[PDB]
Amino acid sequence: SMWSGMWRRKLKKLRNALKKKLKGEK
Repeated sequence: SMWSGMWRRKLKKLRNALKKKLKGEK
């Protein structure tokens, strides 16, 4: 595989983090 076992959760984490950064914090 090209992707590690963790992938979707990493994308979820990325999304969450991006939204956090985009919004502010809360």
